[PDB]
This record gives sequence, structure tokens and C-alpha cells, in this order.
Amino acid sequence: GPSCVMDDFRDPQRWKECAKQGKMPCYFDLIEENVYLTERRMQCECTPLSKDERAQGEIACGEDCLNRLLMIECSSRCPNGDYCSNRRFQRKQHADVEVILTEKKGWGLRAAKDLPSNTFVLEYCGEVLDHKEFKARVKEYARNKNIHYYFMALKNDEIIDATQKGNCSRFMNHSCEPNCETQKWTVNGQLRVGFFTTKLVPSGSELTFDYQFQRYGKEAQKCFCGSANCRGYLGGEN
Ligand SMILES: CC(=O)N1CCN([C@@H]2CCC[C@@H](NC(=O)c3cc4c(F)ccc(C)c4[nH]3)C2)CC1
Ligand SMILES: C[S@@+](CC[C@H](N)C(=O)[O-])C[C@H]1O[C@@H](n2cnc3c(N)ncnc32)[C@H](O)[C@@H]1O
Ligand SMILES: [Zn+2]
Ligand SMILES: [Zn+2]
Ligand SMILES: [Zn+2]
Repeated sequence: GPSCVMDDFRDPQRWKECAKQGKMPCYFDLIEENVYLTERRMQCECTPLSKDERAQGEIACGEDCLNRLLMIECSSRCPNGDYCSNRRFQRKQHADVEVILTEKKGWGLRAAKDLPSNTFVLEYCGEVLDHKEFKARVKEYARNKNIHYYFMALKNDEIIDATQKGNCSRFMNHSCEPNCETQKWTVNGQLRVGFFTTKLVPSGSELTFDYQFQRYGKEAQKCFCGSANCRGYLGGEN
């Protein structure tokens, strides 16, 4: 299969014509941050790491950071300042991942390196919709006869749509037996969704998560994850 690194998405011209030669997926607007179609705090208690503790390689805002435990990211005002390891989303500290053609699912994501268990992969970025905007879009995509859908539930009246605008996170595929999960994190009072490994993911391996978004309409998409325990279709029951 053809592959490409995440830096290949930064050059729209070379991208567009790579796409014409089918060596890259179709063009979409690349964004670093969620874009609201309609516009709508305090620090952790981690004891600053001494320069020596930092040298030894001790982790700043690690497993015991009060902010991390609550899936809240520290700000510029964290007592560990620049050394805070709990600003992954804001600092784009994404895993090393490539975009690959799969036999039947379209494009996908794979580890370029071994990925430890419980590792941040990518934020799922896109246009944030309310229910009304969501229902407009479902109808628009249905009428265009789109195959690939990019909806991700954020919360009540907030659905992320990475159809037109998003990042490489939009290439991660469903599996019934996944190696990743979603986590909803608080970043500057705003909620965001990121992919995280659930196990050690060998280099070259396809990255996958259990997509549980509630099915609408009559005909559901067939699942080609190939797990022995495949549910056979994409989306949650209803
Ligand atoms: C053709 C047609 O009209 N259909 C009716 C609508 N259904 C689904 C229902 C559930 C919402 C929507 N799926 C996604 O947005 C979606 C899938 C998916 C995935 F499999 C992996 C990862 C991500 C981020 C994913 N998002 C449309 C598809 C069939
Ligand atoms: C968010 S997109 C994932 C990226 C997509 N493969 C692409 O090339 O743009 C989700 C879509 O990918 C396909 N897909 C994802 N997981 C799949 C699976 N397990 N089996 C079959 N198709 C899958 C479906 O068309 C689905 O609507
Ligand atoms: Zn902390
Ligand atoms: Zn911190
Ligand atoms: Zn499956």
C-alpha cells in the first residue's frame, strides 16, 4: 500500500497532485484546533522537579498530577512550567504515525515505531456542530452519497465533524478488537477528544478504536476489522 508521513499534509499543492496520483488521500482543510460553527482553571499540586530530578529523567506532572487524574491539561502557569508533561494536546505531542491505504476500509493509521500502552496518539480535531447543525450535515452527506463519515460525539449538543476540516486523526479506523480508545480531556475550559493506546502497539501495526456512535438510518456500514468477535457493522446499536 502507499503510505505518507504527517508532514506531507502541510504542503497543499504537492498533496493535491499526490492525491490525483492516489499516493495521498483526497484533500481536506488541515486544522490544529476545533472550529465552532457557532461560538458559545486553577493549577495542580505537583512539587516542582529540581534540575537534577529532571536530568535523571523524572516525569513532571506524571501519574499522580491532580490535573492529569481528572483528564484536565495544565496551562502555561503549571508549577512545572515548560517541563509539564500534561500539556500533550496543546503541545501537539502526537505519537509517530503514518497514513496507509487498507485493502477495503480506505485510508488508515499505523505505528511508525512501537507505541507504549496508554500513549497519546492524536487529537480528533474538526468543525464542532450543535444537534441542529449536525442534522443539516447528516442530510447534506446522505444526499452527496458519501461513504466515509467523520462524526465523533464530544458532548450534549457538540458533535465533531472532520469531513471538510480536521487532521490525520480522521484516518483512524474502527475495530471490534481495538488497540486504542478515545478520552475526553479539558483544555482551556473546552472539551476535546484524543486517541490513546490501550496496549503495546508494534511498529507497522494499524491503529484502531471501538467507534460506539449511535447508528441513524436503515443500512449500516459493514465492518472489515477481521476480529473473530466482529459485530459485522460500524456504530452503536440503535
Ligand atoms: C451511508 C449512510 O447514510 N449511513 C447512515 C449513517 N451511518 C453512520 C451512523 C453513525 C454516524 C456516522 N458515522 C460516522 O460518522 C463514523 C464512522 C466511523 C468509524 F467507523 C470510525 C471512526 C470514525 C471517527 C467514524 N465516524 C454515519 C453510516 C451509513
Ligand atoms: C473517520 S473515517 C476513517 C478514515 C477512512 N478510512 C478514510 O479513508 O477516510 C470512517 C470511515 O472509514 C471506513 N471504516 C472505518 N473503520 C472501518 C471498518 N472497521 N471496516 C470498514 N470500513 C471502515 C468507513 O467508510 C467509515 O465511514
Ligand atoms: Zn501537575
Ligand atoms: Zn503540569
Ligand atoms: Zn469488526
